[PDB]
Amino acid sequence: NASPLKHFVTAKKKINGIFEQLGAYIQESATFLEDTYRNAELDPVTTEEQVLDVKGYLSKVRGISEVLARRHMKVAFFGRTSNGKSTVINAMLWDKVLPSGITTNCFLRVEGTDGHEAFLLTEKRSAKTVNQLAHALHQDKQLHAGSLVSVMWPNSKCPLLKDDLVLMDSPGIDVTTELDSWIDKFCLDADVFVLVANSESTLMQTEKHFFHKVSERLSRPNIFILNNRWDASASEPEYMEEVRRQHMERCTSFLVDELGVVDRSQAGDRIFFVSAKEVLNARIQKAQGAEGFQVRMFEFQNFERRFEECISQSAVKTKFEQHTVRAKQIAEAVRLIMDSLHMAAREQQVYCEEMREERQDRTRENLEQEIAAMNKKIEVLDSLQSKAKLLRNKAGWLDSELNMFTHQYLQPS
Repeated sequence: NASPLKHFVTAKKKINGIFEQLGAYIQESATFLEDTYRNAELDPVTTEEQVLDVKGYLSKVRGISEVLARRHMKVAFFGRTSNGKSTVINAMLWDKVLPSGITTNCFLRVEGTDGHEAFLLTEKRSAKTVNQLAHALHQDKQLHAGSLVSVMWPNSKCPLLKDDLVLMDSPGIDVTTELDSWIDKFCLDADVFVLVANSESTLMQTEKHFFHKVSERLSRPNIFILNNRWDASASEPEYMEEVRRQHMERCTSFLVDELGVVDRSQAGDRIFFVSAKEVLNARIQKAQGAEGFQVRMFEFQNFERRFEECISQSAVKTKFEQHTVRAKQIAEAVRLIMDSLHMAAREQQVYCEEMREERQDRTRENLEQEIAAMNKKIEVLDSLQSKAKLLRNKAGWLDSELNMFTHQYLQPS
């Protein structure tokens, strides 16, 4: 079975698809309206506000097309540098992607590219090897913790990237580090937050404050707790069993009671005990070619899965909700303009028919000349009712199509 990120990858494809259909619908509607308004052999059935309103809708819809086709999922990692925040990301990308061991104090952003080698962004600085990446960051005195650097990584290497996932590494938390600017400047668009901690120590207060600010400011943030450095339990399995259950009770109370972001039932799908160092080494080994190993190796793969389910579900609902509602209300406006035009063309066709009845009450010279002109005009109006009624009904299709999307991908879960 396939990665849960396909849920996001597909829904973006559909919502991108609907907006292409909607753009073509307005383009055609704008064409039909403006040419109807321009024909000066009919009493006005449309006004120039309607034509311009629709031309505005055409521009707006093309504007939303650009932003939608760029939507992506975002996961941010926080914590102390020593707890392995950086190896965790490396483990999920199956590579040493971020400088680790002994790291720079700024925000890092990992996104994929179709090109087959790597570069930096703050221009297009090269970074072929991880030692190269550490130095480009080392030389540049100008960067700082509030700056944002993007690692643009080949997505043929990592399927996470191909599926429109962005990974963001935050600077290592310390006791007086000012996290206060962090959420508004960088994490407002983030779908899941990962606290990478250490199993046997209690969370820093500064860690806790940052994740409470996220709880207050954001709309149901999805918070995972990663307890790293857990390979110590290879040699003291009996003790670490006692310690796991104690820390599991700590993190749950933090998540369920202190923060309120998950009730007790889901808490186990949000708190994990793993060793990213082990997972990293193993996956390095696998591409090229201790005790309790498989159990810890399986927990990381399970956490990876539980995270990809969460991010894909939540990201779709958050990046597309407003754009679906906008499309539905644009389709409604264009549908009423055609509806107004269909009824005005009808009301004028009635007028012309009486004037044809009246003409046949008058003189005989040029009767059929004169009744041809009126019969020509009546046919245009009748044909206008046709195309307008068609344009009305397909706006309902768009309405039916977008409502299907809300039902499938925007239900409150």
